[PDB]
Amino acid sequence: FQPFSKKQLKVLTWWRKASPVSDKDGIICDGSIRAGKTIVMSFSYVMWAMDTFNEQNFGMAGKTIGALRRNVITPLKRMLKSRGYRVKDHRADNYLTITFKGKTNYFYLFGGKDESSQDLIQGITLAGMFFDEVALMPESFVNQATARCSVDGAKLWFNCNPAGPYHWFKVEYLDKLDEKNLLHLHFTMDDNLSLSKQVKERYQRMYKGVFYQRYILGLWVLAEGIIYDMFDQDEHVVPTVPRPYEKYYVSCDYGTQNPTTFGLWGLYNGVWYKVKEYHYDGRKENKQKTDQEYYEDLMKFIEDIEKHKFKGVIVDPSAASFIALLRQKGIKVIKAKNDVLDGIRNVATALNKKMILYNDCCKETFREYSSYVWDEKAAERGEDKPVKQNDHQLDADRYFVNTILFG
Ligand SMILES: [Cl-]
Ligand SMILES: [Cl-]
Repeated sequence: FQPFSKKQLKVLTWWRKASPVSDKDGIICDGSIRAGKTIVMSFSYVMWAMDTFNEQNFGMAGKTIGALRRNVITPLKRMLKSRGYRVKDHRADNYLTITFKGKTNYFYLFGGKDESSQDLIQGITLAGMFFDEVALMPESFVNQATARCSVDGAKLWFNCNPAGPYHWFKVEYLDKLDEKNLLHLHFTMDDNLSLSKQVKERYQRMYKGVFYQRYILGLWVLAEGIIYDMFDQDEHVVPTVPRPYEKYYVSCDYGTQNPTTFGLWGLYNGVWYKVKEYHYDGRKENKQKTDQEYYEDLMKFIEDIEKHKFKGVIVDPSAASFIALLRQKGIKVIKAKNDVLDGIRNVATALNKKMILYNDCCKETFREYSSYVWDEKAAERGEDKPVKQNDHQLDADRYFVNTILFG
């Protein structure tokens, strides 16, 4: 059947006249991943909007519009259409026209990426606003978007996973629930009735440490100390011996004034192996290399592998000139998105499931693993980010894991 839990049904009904909490100005759902909160939240938003207004404008925001469409709008579309709603997607325009029982409203899509994101939601007048991944958004974009919700009866809807305790959304919204007159429902995987006791426990084994506390337990816990505290040389390091690899990639972090790194990654029996590393530090050497010199080193680095098994070079986005040279030379290139927090989370998960393993010649990588830490002072201000020192192999690994194994 795939039935809804008690907590999911509250998301669907809170706003109705029969509900005790219908006068609340909005809702916040936070907590764990895979909790079946995102799709009910979005469905309930459209349902509430279509039932309460006609010919109004409504907002929907993600970290980017692309992500919003992937995470919410596409599954929301399919689900809306199956229960008698109709949808038109004005692609470039970035809004939807939704129709139900002779009523029509307009749903505008936004991205809340940076301090300029606030400038794109100044004109429009709104009867509601929905934020997916609000803990990934700037406070300024959310202050504006909420200020554009001027129509009488307007409600605010927030969906997120936890960040740190000092994060603005925890401090200004979740700790001020009665002040803002919002409802709050906290989800864990127990609220998702379609997951067995086995599958829930499998998801539990994908996370340890801070990311386990946030994405499984749903706790707003501070990031502190070693980032990859699940990395373990008893489990993640293997001998440097030949294996019959079926597929290869190279991942690259670029530096002229910082080190440049290559990692050769090789697939064997379901696991991607870091076969070796290249580590050129121009500062230590007292000699900087050019794009051409690094191209030459990269050709040496991949000499002894069959060209039909090499699937390309994953490159740090800022190395645009280097990418042009590689394409000019016939080398396939994939630009890494460089989504930092999601990449770090995904590297951690790759280690926990042993999706990756390292040859013991990757000695520079291992030195970075032992030193790569969270920015302590930033975390205590609400900003989760690494201290960007001795992370040149680790950034390349992240590009590889995040581009090929996730995404
Ligand atoms: Cl969800
Ligand atoms: Cl979030």
